[PDB]
Amino acid sequence: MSPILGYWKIKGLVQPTRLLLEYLEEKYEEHLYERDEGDKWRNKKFELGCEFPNLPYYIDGDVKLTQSMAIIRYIADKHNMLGGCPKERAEISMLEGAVLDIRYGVSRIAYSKDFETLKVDFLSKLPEMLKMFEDRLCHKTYLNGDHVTHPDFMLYDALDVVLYMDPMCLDAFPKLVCFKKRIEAIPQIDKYLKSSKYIAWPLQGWQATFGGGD
Amino acid sequence: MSPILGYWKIKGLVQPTRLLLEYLEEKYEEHLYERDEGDKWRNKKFELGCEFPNLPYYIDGDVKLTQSMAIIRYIADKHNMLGGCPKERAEISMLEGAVLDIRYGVSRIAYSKDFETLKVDFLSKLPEMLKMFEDRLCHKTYLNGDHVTHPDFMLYDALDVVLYMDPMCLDAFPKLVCFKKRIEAIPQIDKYLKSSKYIAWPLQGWQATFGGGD
Ligand SMILES: N[C@@H](CCC(=O)N[C@@H](CS)C(=O)NCC(=O)O)C(=O)O
Ligand SMILES: N[C@@H](CCC(=O)N[C@@H](CS)C(=O)NCC(=O)O)C(=O)O
Repeated sequence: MSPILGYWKIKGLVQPTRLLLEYLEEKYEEHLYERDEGDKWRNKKFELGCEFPNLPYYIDGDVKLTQSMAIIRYIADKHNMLGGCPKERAEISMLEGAVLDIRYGVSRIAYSKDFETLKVDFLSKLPEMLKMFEDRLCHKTYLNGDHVTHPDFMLYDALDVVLYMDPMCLDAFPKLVCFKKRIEAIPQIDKYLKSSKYIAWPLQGWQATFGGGD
Repeated sequence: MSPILGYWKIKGLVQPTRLLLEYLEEKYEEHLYERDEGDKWRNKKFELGCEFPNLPYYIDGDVKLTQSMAIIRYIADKHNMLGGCPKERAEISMLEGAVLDIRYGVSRIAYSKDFETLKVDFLSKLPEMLKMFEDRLCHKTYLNGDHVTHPDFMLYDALDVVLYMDPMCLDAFPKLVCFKKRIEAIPQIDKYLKSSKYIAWPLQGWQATFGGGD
């Protein structure tokens, strides 16, 4: 009938996936759990019949998946995006992980009581990671060349998130600033960001010291 | 000539990969950085010509990879282990991530000043995660059935590590205890664990409050 994507009504681990979906113009319904609906989730966690109960979850009627990275890869795999040979598939997983180093580096410290200080540490390292992507892009339109791949959306999500921790972390990385704008210009993405379905905030769980609240 | 696998002379993010290598009986040399050799690494970090300088790194002469998960997947991809169709490839990435929830859950708290207290929290949740694997195994010899897949080694590494945090976390999970023993009985793995190449300790960086030291 139509695949279902379940997660908290926040950006978190699933935002890049939503972006990929719209880009592919894939049909999908959403199970959005509000901050006061942990009971509704705890009442459904073991009912869906998922192998490893967790959020997010993607039910395809053909499958019952639960790891965010397995879900994003599965979707792209359906559209033959992921590789073509070991070497290319590896290149794409390398991009994946390097963005995760940034995205996860934020999730780690966010939520913590010492966030305000840990922030200093993470931000002092951010430039070295950003640089790797800035160079990559110096001779490629997208992360993997002329064509889009799911890591492009992962990187976009990461960029969106760090700009909130520090509005200036991109000054010094013009290629990254263009890339952020180029992704937003994709007809499908432009349409999505201006739509009712776009979850602009929060970045993390509503409880996080960073990216939380409303 | 022969692929090179570079990393700190510890288990860390690369142990499951070493296990996979031996299992496949793949030829490979190692660049092992000792705790007093950060200079040697900082002097090589930008020389290898890797796209995203980091540890671990896998140089195939055919490729220059750096994300631990991209490296383990690449190796198995060379041996046609990873899938056969989207659905199977997804199932295998789901297993990946679920083990990482355990392995990374340890790395997160290890290294911290509050480790001793965070330990209580992580251990109180460990059972729920362990249970998912115990059930999976109730009707399958390995994680993906009758045949081995790289997540099997990831899970073995995870098991090895938690048994140090709490020697009793496996009491109550007999299938998991057998699985741990079954992996150790693979001719290739048995041979490796008894060899000079096996890095038994440390689990994390020598600095970690947990898994560190000598
Ligand atoms: N490694 C998993 C982690 C998932 C996860 O931690 N999800 C959180 C939200 S970001 C959820 O609250 N877990 C629900 C649960 O464990 O019941 C993934 O990549 O999906
Ligand atoms: N997400 C990366 C992280 C790698 C990483 O953090 N490696 C640590 C050791 S566990 C190393 O010290 N990094 C070396 C560096 O950043 O120069 C991966 O999966 O490989």
